[PDB]
Amino acid sequence: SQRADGLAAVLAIGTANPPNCVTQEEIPDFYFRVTNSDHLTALKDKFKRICQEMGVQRRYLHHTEEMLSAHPEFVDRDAPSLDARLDIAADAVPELAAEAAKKAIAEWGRPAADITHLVVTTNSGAHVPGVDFRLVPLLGLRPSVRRTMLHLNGCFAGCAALRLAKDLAENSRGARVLVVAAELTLMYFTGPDEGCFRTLLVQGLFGDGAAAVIVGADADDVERPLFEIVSAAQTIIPESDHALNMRFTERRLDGVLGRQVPGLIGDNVERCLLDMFGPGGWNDLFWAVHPGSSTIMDQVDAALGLEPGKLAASRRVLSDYGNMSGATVIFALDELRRQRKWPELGVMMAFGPGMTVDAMLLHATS
Amino acid sequence: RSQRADGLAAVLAIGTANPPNCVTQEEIPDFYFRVTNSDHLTALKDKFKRICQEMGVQRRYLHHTEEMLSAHPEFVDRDAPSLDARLDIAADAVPELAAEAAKKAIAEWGRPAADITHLVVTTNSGAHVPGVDFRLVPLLGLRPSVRRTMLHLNGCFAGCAALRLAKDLAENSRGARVLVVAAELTLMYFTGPDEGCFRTLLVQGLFGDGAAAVIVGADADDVERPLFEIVSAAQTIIPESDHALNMRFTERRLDGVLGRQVPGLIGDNVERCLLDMFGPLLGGWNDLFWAVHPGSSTIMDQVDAALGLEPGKLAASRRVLSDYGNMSGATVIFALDELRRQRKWPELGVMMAFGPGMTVDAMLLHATS
Repeated sequence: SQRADGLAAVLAIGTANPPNCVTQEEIPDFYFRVTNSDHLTALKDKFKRICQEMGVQRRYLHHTEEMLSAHPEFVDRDAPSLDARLDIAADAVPELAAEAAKKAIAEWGRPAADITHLVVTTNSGAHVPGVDFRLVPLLGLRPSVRRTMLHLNGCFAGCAALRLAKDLAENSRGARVLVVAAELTLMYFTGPDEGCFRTLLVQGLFGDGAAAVIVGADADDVERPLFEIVSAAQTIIPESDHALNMRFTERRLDGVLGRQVPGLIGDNVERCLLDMFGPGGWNDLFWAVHPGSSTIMDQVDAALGLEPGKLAASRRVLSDYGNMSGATVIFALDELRRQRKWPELGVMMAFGPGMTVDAMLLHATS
Repeated sequence: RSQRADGLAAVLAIGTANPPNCVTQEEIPDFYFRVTNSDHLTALKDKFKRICQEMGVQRRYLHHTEEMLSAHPEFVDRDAPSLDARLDIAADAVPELAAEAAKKAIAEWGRPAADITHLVVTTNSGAHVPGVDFRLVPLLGLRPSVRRTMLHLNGCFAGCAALRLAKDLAENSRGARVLVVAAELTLMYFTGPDEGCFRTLLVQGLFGDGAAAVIVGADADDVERPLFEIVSAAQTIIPESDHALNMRFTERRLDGVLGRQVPGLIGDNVERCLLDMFGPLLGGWNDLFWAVHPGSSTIMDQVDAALGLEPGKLAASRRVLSDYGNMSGATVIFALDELRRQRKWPELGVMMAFGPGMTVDAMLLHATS
C-alpha cells in the first residue's frame, strides 16, 4: 500500500439537532408536567434554582409530550423500559447523525462516496449492525468503507473518536474519515425522586445533538483544512472512577454524577495537559473544551488562568444546546471557527468517566 | 508530523483464556434442560440433541455454573427483566478474564506492560464507562496515559475490526505497541427453551466463553518475534442481508436473530467480498493460509466450497470451533493462534470474520520466519 505524508487535519464540521426546542426558563414546568409531579412543589423548586445556575439557555429534544404519553414506562422510575428506549434510538440516531454528516460533507466539498473510513460514537444505542452500518445507505457511503462502532464511551467520546481518525487518515494516502458523535437524552429520561439530585442535574444540563467531522491529511486544493491534529493523547485522573459512572440498566441509561467532579478536573487539568503534551502561558493557546457545566468551565478557567474569551465558544455551545455528551466538544470547535472569522496552537479536550481526559493539540491554518 | 513506524504492524504475541468450567457437547443437553426446568420437554430436548451433535463443537467453557444459575432464577425466565444482573456479573468477570489473556500475551511478547502505548478492547459482554479497557489499567500495570479504545457490542466480527484499528495505531507511531483484547461471556444470552423460536437452542449448542489478546507493533526489536505482518485490513458489506443476522441489548438479555440464510449468504458472497476488499493487492485461494471465524461447521463448509479450499486450510479454524465453540469476536484470534501452532508454508494468508450487516472484516497477512 501507501501512506499519507502530513498531519491529519479537520476539513469540515457539521452539526444538527432535534426540531423540538425547550428554553431553560420553560424546562421546569415541562419536566414536572410530563412526569406527573406538579404536586411536588418543593422538589420542583429545588429544580428551578438548579437550572438557573447550569449555564444553559435552551436544549433540543427528540422526545416530546406526545412521545412520553405514548410511553408511561419511561416515567415509572422503577419499571423496565430500555427496549422502548432503544427502539426509538435505533431509528432516531441514524437520522440525526446523517443530517449532521451531510452538513459536514457539504462544507467539505466531495461526495459521501469519497469517504474511506467511518468512526461513529454514541451512548444512545446498542445494536449490531449499529449506526455506523445504517449510515451507509442513509449517506451513500461505499460498501467497503472501513467502520468502527463505539457504543457508550461517555462524555469524552468525541475526542476519543477524533483520536482514531488521526491515525486512520495519516496511515493511508488519500484516506478521508467521517467522524460522527450523536446523543439522545431520552436514554436517561425518567421521573424525579425526592432524593436523587442526579436526575435533576441531567434533566437541566443535557441536550440532544449530533456532530460531524471530516478528517484527512494532504488536503487537496479544493479542500479547506481548518485544523491540524498535531498530537492526540489521553490520560487518567488518579482514584476518581467513583465520581463518574455510566451503565445500561433495565430501567434506562443510569450512572453517577459526583459532586467532586468539577473539583477533580479543576485540581488535575493542568497536570493532565503537561503529561500529555509537556514538550508562554495557557492563554497563548486557543480552546475547545467539553463544557461539563459553567462550574466545570469555571474550574478550567481558574486552574489555567484563562482570559474569559478563551472558553467563550465552549460556554456558548453549552448555553445554546446544553450538554450533548461526546458531540458537545465538536460543536465547540465549530463555534470556535465561526467566531474566529488569533493563536495558532490550541487544545481540544473532554473529560468523562475514569476520570478520563482525552485531548488533542491542534494547529489552526488559513 | 511526528515519527511513524517503517514496516507493517505485526503480531508479536497471542494469548487466550477461558472460564474454568468446561462442558462437553454430550453434556450440554442434560445440563441445559436441567437448569432451565424444561427436562419434561422430552421432544424438544431430542431436537436440541441432534442439533448439538452437528454444530462442530465437542466442548465449551462457561463462566455461568449451575450454582450461579440457581442464584439467578431470573435468567431462565424468558419473560423477566434481568439485563442488570447479567451486566453486573460481566462488569467483574470480563476484565478478570481479559487480564488473564492479555497477561499470557504480554508474557509471550517478552516486554513490560509499561511499553504498551495503546489499548483496544472489544466485547458484547459489557456496557459501562469506565469500561473493560479502563479496568485493565490497574490489573495490568499499564501506564495511565495509555491510549484506550473501548468497542462495546460489535458482534462476531469484532476481533478483526479491533485488529484493523491496531494496524494503524501501531504503524502511525514509531515504537507503538498495541494490546488488542476481545472477550465473550455467553451468560448474556442465557435463557430457557422456547417453542416459537429455536434461536436459543442454536446459541446454546454453539457459543462458549473466552478471551484473546494480541500485541501489535511495527519495527520489531531484535528481542521480539514477529509472527504475522498485517499487510492490509479491510471490511465490506453483503447486500440485502441485514435481516438474517442482528443483535441488541434488551431488558431480558442480549437478544437478536440468526437466520437460516446466514451460511448461504457467506458461501455465495465471500469470494466477491475478498476480491473487492483486497482486489489489486491480490491461481487460487488454496495458496493462501487461513484463520477464519468459525460461525459453525456449515459455515466452514460454505467457505471451503466457495473458495475451493482443501480440508487442511480451515483445520485450525474448525479445531477452535471444536475445542471452544463460537466465542464471538475472540474466536478468529484463537484460530490464528491455533494456525501458528499447527505450523510448528504459504507466506500470504487471510484472517477473516463475519457478523451482522452482513459484515466481512478481514486482513491479508504475511507469515514471517
